Amino acid sequence: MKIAVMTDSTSYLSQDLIDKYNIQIAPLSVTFDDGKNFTESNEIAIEEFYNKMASSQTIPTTSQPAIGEWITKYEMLRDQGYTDIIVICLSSGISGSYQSSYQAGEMVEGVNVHAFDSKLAAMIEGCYVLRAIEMVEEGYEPQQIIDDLTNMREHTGAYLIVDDLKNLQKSGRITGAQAWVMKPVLKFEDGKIIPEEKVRTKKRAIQTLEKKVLDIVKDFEEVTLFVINGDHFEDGQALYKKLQDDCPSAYQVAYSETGPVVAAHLGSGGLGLGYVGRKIRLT
Ligand SMILES: CCCCCCCCCCCCCCCC(=O)O
Repeated sequence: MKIAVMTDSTSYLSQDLIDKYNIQIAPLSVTFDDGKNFTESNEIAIEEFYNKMASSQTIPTTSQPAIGEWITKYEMLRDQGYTDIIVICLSSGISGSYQSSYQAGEMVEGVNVHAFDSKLAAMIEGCYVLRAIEMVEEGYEPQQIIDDLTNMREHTGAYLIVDDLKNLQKSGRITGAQAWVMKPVLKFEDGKIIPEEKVRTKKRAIQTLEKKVLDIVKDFEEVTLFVINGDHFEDGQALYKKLQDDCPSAYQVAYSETGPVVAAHLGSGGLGLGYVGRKIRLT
């Protein structure tokens, strides 16, 4: 038994962790109105995508990884001697990436595929990858890892804000809150993005983000917080630094940024604050 752990590009893991653990990536892509296609990777500068998304009369379109791209990654890992693959996926409620990975796992032969619906995105989805890799080192077997991630999913969530709900409404990735389409505060619930609160100012939106998450994680034996920043770099840093001061060092407070696919649906000002009821190994 040789267990591998892979994921899609929306987990937004750093290249250090991808190089160190040899994490294979089934990438997602973005397509602009001028015909330019771009698959997600750590090579493209994220601020270059934000400049292009701002310089586009049409909101760009994203695409999940094709089922043939999961199969190619499955066959490559199988041909390297791997017998079991743990696949961490973008939330099935916002993308068909998980179902594509799930169906590809049924089609590829000679290897066992264990697809997991993380029900979230960004580095919060990547924390499942890091938890799975940690358990593989510990000698666990795929079903034990899947059961551990399922329990981890019950104490994992995210709140987020956006400048305008036009990017999410165009993509249909926002459920409800049609009267809102002030600053909205959204949240992930069962893998979907739903409204949570409508606040008066962007400043009180970020304050609301911290209050909602801090009120939840105080009942957790372990806490890993993740600031997922957008194009406004000062928003994520101010929240990240304020969390470092307001939270005890027993809390693991980390920082990360969105990629092109997530930014295409959030639009400008896409700031998020995620949490996991575990102490994830980030090294
Ligand atoms: C704090 C962490 C939460 C951050 C939330 C980021 C995800 C919001 C928008 C997701 C929609 C993009 C998925 C579409 C992919 C596809 O085209 O299949």
